[PDB]
Amino acid sequence: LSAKDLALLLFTHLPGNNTPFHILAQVLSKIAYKSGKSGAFLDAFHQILSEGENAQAALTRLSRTFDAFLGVVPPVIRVKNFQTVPRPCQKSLRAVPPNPTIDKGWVCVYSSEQGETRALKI
Repeated sequence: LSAKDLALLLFTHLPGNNTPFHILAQVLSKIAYKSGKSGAFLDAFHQILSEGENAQAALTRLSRTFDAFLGVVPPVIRVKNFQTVPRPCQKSLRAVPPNPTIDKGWVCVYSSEQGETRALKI
C-alpha cells in the first residue's frame, strides 16, 4: 500500500476538499509508509472509525498516539506565496512556533519564495 493510495483511502472518509485534514492525511500517510507501517496505520484508523469516531478526530487521535508519528517535525512545503495554500486551509495558518511537531497539531510548514513561513494548525 503506497502513501498515495493510503492518503486516497483516508480521503474517502473526510468531509470537504483540500482541508487541513486532507493535508494531515497526506503527511501521515507518507510517514507511515516510510516507517513500514502503512498497513498498521490503516488498520488502526479503521479500528477507530468502528468505534464511532469519524475521520477528522480519528486522524488527530492517531497523530498523537501512533508510534510512527511521535515527535516527528512537520514537513516544509514550498509555495510561491500563501495565496497558493488551499482556501479551506487559510484560516488554519499560524506563525511558526519554536518547536512544532505533528503530534502537537502542527501539520506542515508552508514556506514562501522568500522564506516567509506559516504553520498549518489542526
